[PDB]
Amino acid sequence: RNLFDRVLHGQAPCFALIARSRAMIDVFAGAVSYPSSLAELPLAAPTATGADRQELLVMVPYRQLHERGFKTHDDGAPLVAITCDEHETVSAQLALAAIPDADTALGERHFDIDDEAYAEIVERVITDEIGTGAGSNFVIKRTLEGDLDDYSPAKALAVFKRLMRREVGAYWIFVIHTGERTFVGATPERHLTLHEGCATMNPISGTYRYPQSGPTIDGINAFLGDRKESDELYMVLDEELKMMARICPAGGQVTGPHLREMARLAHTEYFIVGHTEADVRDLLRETMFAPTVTGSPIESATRVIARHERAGRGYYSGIAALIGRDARGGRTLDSAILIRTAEIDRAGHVRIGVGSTLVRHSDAVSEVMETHAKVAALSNAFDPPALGQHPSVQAALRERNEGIADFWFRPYGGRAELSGCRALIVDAEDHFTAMIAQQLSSLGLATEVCGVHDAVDLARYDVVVMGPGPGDPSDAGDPRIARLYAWLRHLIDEGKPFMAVCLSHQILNAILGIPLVRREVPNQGIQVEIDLFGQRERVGFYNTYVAQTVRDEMDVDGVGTVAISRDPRTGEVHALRGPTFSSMQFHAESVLTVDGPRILGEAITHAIRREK
Amino acid sequence: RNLFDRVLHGQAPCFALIARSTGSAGERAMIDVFAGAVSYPSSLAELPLAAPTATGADRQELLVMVPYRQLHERGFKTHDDGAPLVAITCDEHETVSAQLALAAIPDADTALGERHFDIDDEAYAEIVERVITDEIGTGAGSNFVIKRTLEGDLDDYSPAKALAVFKRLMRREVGAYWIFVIHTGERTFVGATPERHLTLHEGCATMNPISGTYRYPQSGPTIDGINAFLGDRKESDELYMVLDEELKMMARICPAGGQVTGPHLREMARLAHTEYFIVGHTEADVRDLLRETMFAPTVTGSPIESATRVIARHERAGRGYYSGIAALIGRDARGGRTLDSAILIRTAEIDRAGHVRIGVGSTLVRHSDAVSEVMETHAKVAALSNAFDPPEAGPALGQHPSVQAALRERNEGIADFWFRPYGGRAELSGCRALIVDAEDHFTAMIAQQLSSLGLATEVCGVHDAVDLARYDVVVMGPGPGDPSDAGDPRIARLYAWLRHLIDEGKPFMAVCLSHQILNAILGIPLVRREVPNQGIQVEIDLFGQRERVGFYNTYVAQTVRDEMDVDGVGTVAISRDPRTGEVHALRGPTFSSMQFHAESVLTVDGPRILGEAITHAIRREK
Ligand SMILES: [Mg+2]
Ligand SMILES: [Mg+2]
Repeated sequence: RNLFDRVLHGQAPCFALIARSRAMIDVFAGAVSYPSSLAELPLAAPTATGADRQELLVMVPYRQLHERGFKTHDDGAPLVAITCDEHETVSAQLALAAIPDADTALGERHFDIDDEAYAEIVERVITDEIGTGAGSNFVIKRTLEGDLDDYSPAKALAVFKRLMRREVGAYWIFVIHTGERTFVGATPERHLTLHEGCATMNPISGTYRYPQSGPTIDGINAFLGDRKESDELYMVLDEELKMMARICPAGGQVTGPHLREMARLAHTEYFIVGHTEADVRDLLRETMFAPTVTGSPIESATRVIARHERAGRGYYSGIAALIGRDARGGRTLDSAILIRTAEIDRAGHVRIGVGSTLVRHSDAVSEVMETHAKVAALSNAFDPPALGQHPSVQAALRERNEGIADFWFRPYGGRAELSGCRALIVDAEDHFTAMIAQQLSSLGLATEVCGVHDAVDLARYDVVVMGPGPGDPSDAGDPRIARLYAWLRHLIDEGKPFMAVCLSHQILNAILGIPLVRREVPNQGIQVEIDLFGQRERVGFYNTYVAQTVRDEMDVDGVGTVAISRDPRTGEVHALRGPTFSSMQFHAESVLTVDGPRILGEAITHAIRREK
Repeated sequence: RNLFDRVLHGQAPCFALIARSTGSAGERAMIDVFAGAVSYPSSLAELPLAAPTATGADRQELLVMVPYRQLHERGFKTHDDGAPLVAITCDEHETVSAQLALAAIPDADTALGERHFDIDDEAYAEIVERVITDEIGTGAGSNFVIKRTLEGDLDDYSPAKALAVFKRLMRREVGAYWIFVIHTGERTFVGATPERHLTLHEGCATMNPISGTYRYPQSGPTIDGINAFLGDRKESDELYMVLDEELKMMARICPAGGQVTGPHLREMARLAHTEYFIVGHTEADVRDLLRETMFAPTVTGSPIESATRVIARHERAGRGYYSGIAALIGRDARGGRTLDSAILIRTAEIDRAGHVRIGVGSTLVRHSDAVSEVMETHAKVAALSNAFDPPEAGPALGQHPSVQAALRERNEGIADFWFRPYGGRAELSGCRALIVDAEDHFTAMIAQQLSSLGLATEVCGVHDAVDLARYDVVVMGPGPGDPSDAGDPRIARLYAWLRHLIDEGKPFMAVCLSHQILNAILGIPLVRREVPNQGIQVEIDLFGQRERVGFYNTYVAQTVRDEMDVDGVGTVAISRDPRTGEVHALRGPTFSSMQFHAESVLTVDGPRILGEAITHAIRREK
């Protein structure tokens, strides 16, 4: 059982998961202590083991600034040091799949200082501090607050998980649990890195708030052309250059700037690199805390912060530092600024600090909106933010079943005059015939299906049904179509009761001397209200060619008088009723036909009229 | 999870991963993982199927891929492209948790090279118009599907790459009936199909006619869009037609016929479909059921036999497995026949070469509009296509040339010094300077720049006690606060320093706060700027020379005078804004001062300007 599994099952009372820079997660565990100063951090003498090794994970709280002679609201937040007794790496994707989900909804979720209040403080800082020469820029914290129910670290694991899957452009994504306090966050900004004497800082400032609909090229350009935003960045550049001038004898060298893209916002940024050989404790002490989260000049910024924030800061604007050794015993520092981070206590009470760099041309409502944008990804990580399930859609779907065939919706189990009658169904290459058989069956007929070329004894049946099919009914050069002409001529001649459907209805019309025409707009898969021998019916059509006539009755040699149901406007024929037969252009069997079985029954009843 | 890891390391040459729909509401997704031997029967009659057996548990026997060509078993015409009936014996079968599996699947470049449709949009539209006019319009039938093929080439193709596409598909696509990758040795299938072909469980047969397509806007689906779609006559007719056609098929395989339920909206990642279900009862042999249901009308047309005729007339190419069936054949715990089958649409066939074929069509009806049907094919292929070539993989907003340019502009016309390599970067050459810090570490930046000019430097605090004989120039630093606030102990102390320097004739350069105090000492008035100059670059006239300099100040000295005589000092020259009287710099007999920060990243040519300040301050020294 690796360390990460032990962390997952609560076997590690003190641990850290840190996703830095397959993406890998660093997994740490060991002993907690709370030393009294940065001087007293438990660091051993130098040793090179032949590989990189982390020694201490340290959380520096805002109050630590006492070590620099600066005033803070002292809230007792300890300097935390966790000895990296164990350290493994696990694949980010694998880890996340192992992490169980959890309800991490924030209860009684609100800011300690609301928008109107925060806006008044912003204005005050601009007028009374920047406007009286206290400095050029300042960051004033406020705190998003909430309560997790049944809090345990597993819930922090769940938030870490969503953060990893949803947030982008972070420098560190992490969850650090010390025993009494849990930190979860996705910070964009390193505090200070140190590798082989090369120190790096990352002054970040300037913020583009993504619209709900997503970032745009126009939005970004307008931001990159905003004087306020540009000045903001140069100011923290300058401030961080002072810091680098202090810890690095030859000073810093700027590179950049870059656009850091995150999930809800984008930032502008520069990098500063320089050389230093100072002790890591000194470097930490002397860089408390980045100007991007305090202000400038720094000592005056702490004064200003104390004047306008009634509460202490906890770890907000503080540092999480990984202190370690390279293969050859050289000092290494990877540290990040504790912003975009939640502090959770044993009770489940969640504090998320957030501020903004206030400048002489800051607009207060924007800075308010900027704080919302900054907490947005973390906040979503706690409380993540259907068309089918919409009542308009549910309604429109239900409408599809109104005014179509009831039969086909009835349970295939439970669904006189004709009961007992034997029918033969002749298939013209369209399995609509199988549907015709089922419906005739439901009327009490016994039924049998065969093909057009098959040789059949026509004494075993009371009524013959001439089925539908593809093609042009005028096409006697199609052997199948010619074959159907033969069948119908034979049925008519013999006086055998029959019902012709669609293609065969058409053929019958030709045989009786009624013209066939092609419809310009075909009637292929359409339900139509028609007068069927004096009764409104709604029926399904699947035809392109149609019989056309001006006559409502026609007298035909070798047959007798045939009644014709037609459209009076167009002359299009829907059905024939002859002395010994009936026919339909439409498909009674179709889902598009209403009361198909009734209609077929009336068709059959009529066809067998001279029998009795 | 050993069958899966073996699949992962090349140790199952023939396998399938199939993510099926079964799973109860509040359960992890699971993936079925199969492996065994490939065979190629000559017919459905001859599928390698054993006599009935029961083990007390469900068991899969065969995974079968039925190609379009197989329609010859029904006497229907087909362009014969040799696509074989493929049967894979389910020798091994395990299930893995989808999330764990997917995490284990390595990513890969699966970009499709030389990506194109074999029949382009204009061409395809002409074929669509033709079918409507010449087929539907001459009584061949009511509706028809005509295939075209999205084509491309995977580089360095191996099945790992197929696993990668399957992975993204699992992550991105929704509303699929099966999401799968099937690898036979010689051919690989990857897809996300929405449509079962036929299921069979305890004699209960089910089909799922789907047709009608709402294409999601690039912006995302809307309620209005859906309603407009659900009210479209073309689309609702389309679905009723395909319903009728599947009812016929069910009437043939089920003695008592089929029973309709629905309709429903199936929501996918890029589109939504309307759908019905039909259920019924049958006891036919699975081979007979597969044979008689070749192939769904939703992907062929109607009437079926005429549809195959129409398809043959308008497609040059054979269909491969497009519109075919992927069938899991098996037994329930007590020996009854089991069938789970899916329609091979929204699927890629990859050959051993890496060449990829994705068949796609649309249901053509009398009121089809040809350009819409073109767009419909794009929407249908869109999820799969994205599984190969994701959108997020494309260039970042940040890499846009307007952004690259605006960032680059931030470095024009500011301090070159701070961008120069740190180690890196006559007349002041020997000179020793003392920098007095007034609570602003701009002093460390002044030190660096002075140093770069050849001065030796030392930084101290305002309250520190020093021997000034050890230095040639003193620099009186900047800091916070109001320069008129002589009741502030720090500010009082700056006044004392400057009085002392002036009185001693000791060369000095005053910066910002100290520049301001020096102005007070010389009798020049101090004011609060209405608009503060805190963090700003400004072009100024500095003793007759245009400079661009960085300001960090709120208060300023003001005067009408360009030069003034001051008692105990001498003649002081003043560089000021001629419009407002704001003082930027002083040049005295023994000193110089600046309101601005020469050392700032906002100042152009800072070191030069410092050098000139220093050069001037020391002008009486020898
Ligand atoms: Mg800002
Ligand atoms: Mg369609």
